Parts: sequence; C-alpha cells; structure tokens
Amino acid sequence: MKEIAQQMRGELTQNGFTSLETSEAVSEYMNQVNADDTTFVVINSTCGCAAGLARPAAVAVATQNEHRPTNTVTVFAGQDKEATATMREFIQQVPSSPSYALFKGRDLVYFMPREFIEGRDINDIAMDLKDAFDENCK
Amino acid sequence: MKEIAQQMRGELTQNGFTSLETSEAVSEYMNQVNADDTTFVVINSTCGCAAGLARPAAVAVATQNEHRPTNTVTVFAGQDKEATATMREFIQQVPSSPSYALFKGRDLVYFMPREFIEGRDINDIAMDLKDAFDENCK
Ligand SMILES: *SC[C@H](N)C(=O)N[C@H]1[C@@H](O[C@@H](CC(=O)O)C(=O)O)O[C@H](CO)[C@@H](O)[C@@H]1O
Ligand SMILES: *SC[C@H](N)C(=O)N[C@H]1[C@@H](O[C@@H](CC(=O)O)C(=O)O)O[C@H](CO)[C@@H](O)[C@@H]1O
Repeated sequence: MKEIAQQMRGELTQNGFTSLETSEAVSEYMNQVNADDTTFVVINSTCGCAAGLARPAAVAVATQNEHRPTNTVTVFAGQDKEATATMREFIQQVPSSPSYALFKGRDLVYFMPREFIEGRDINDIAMDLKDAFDENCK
Repeated sequence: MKEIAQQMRGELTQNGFTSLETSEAVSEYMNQVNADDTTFVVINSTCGCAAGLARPAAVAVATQNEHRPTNTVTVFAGQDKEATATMREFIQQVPSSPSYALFKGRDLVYFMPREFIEGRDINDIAMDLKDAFDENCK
C-alpha cells in the first residue's frame, strides 16, 4: 500500500500536479491563489475502479487542453486525511473520492462527485473536464 | 482517446518501461535479450477497471522490489495491434488484456491473465508480482 499510494500520487506529481499532504499546506496554497486564477483539484483514492479512471482523465485534459487551469493540485483521500478534510472545507460539497473540484479564486465553479466517475467511460469523463475547463479557464 | 492512451502508456514509460509499438520492435527486443536476463511485459489496455489496476501494481513492484526484472517493457493491446500480436507469439498463452508476462531469456516463466486482475485488490495483485519476481529475478 505504501509503494502503491506513492505511485498513484506520482502519476499526478510527475505530470505537473502539486501534492498537498497536510492541512497547513492546503490552507497555505488555497488562501494564496490569485482571485483570477483557476485551480483544479484531484481528490485521489487508492481503491475501487473509479480511482483508476480518475487519474488518466485528469492528467490528459489538465495538461493537453487548449483552455487549461492555472494551478493543478491534489489531495489523497484516506492517505492524507487532514489535508483532504481541509480541502473539503474549501469545496463545501458532499464528500466523495475520487472527485474533482475546479476553483476560480477561492470560489468553487465546478464539482464532479465519485458517482459521476464510477462506471463511466474514461473518454466521457475526460470530455466533461474539457467542457469545464473550456467554460472557466482562460 | 489519443491523449488518454498516451497517458496510460506514459505511466509506464515515465517509470522505466520500454514501449514496443511495432512488430519489428518486439522481435528486435525479444530476440536480443540475454539468456540469463528476466523480462517483465505489461500488456496494457484502455478499458474497464482491470486496466486501471494493472498499471500501478506493475510500476510499484517492478521499480521498488528487492528482486527486480532485468528488463521492463510494454505493449499496448488494442492501440498497437501488430506489436501486441507479435509479443503474444513469444508468450504462447491465451490472449487477454491487461495481462502480465515474465521471461527468463526467451522462455516464459510466469503469466497473469486478465481474469486474475479483474476485481482483485491492487495490493494483492502487487503481492503476486512480488512473489513472481522473488522466485525468478536475481
Ligand atoms: S474504495 C473503499 C474505501 N475504503 C471507501 O469506502 N472509500 C469511500 C470513502 O473514501 C474516503 C477515503 C477512503 O478511501 O476511505 C474519503 O473519501 O474520505 O468515503 C467516501 C465518502 O463517502 C466515498 O466516496 C469512498 O468511496
Ligand atoms: S475493455 C473492452 C474492450 N473493447 C475489450 O473487449 N477488451 C478485450 C479484448 O482486448 C483486446 C484489445 C482491446 O481493447 O480490444 C486484446 O487484448 O487484444 O480482447 C481480450 C482477449 O479476449 C480481452 O481480454 C479484453 O477484455
């Protein structure tokens, strides 16, 4: 589980995502974003099939789309509990994992819960992310 | 699908795996391995939950175990059909994807079919790979 979680985290950090692993790191990051920037958050997970769908879609769209988020960050639900709880204070939605959140400044503009990922074709998940970035990112 | 497949391939090539994407590349690689070396093959896939389980387990064990394969390579079933068919000529097993193969020289010593991956905890998949490398790799 140790090496597995680091690989699942590495899938994101090897492709531009900043890993926020303490409550303090989340507060320091989210309370310092510029009001006009967009921040894409992947809430990672180790278990089930949904987690394996969420990582590739997020990496592919957030790094290749024309309209891309200013910032890409991740918290790891289950593994980094305090970081995940603090991020969820900014999101203010029903908690689930994996899940996606998109911010403009500190305001949530898009949220995808676990139930919209589970059992969904990876190409369709990527398409929703493309739509959300196109509507909200410069 | 284009960007998605490259991310799923990149998960392996960003962590030491050689991507073999033509029939010629597979023949040239497998027909040139040393008789005493071990070659771990990940047959990648874009679809279903099994594919998302197979990648992290393979990366974590093949790069972190004490006993590690000499060579790590991958063919992408569906995406690179000719490469996958040629690799399957060396494997000589029922075809499935995702699947794992381990060679000593050109002789198959371990095989894991899709049906042993689908619905399996990722930690248990990693454990079988650890056992197979421990038994067969220096
Ligand atoms: S996948 C099996 C897993 N133990 C689980 O039940 N996950 C659910 C759980 O996730 C939490 C982290 C964890 O892996 O335990 C979390 O998100 O904090 O709870 C959420 C919310 O109910 C579910 O979406 C997960 O499936
Ligand atoms: S996951 C849905 C997919 N279309 C599929 O049916 N995969 C099966 C298929 O895989 C081939 C590549 C592909 O994605 O089409 C392949 O491995 O060459 O066939 C194999 C063998 O029967 C199955 O193990 C896959 O689930």
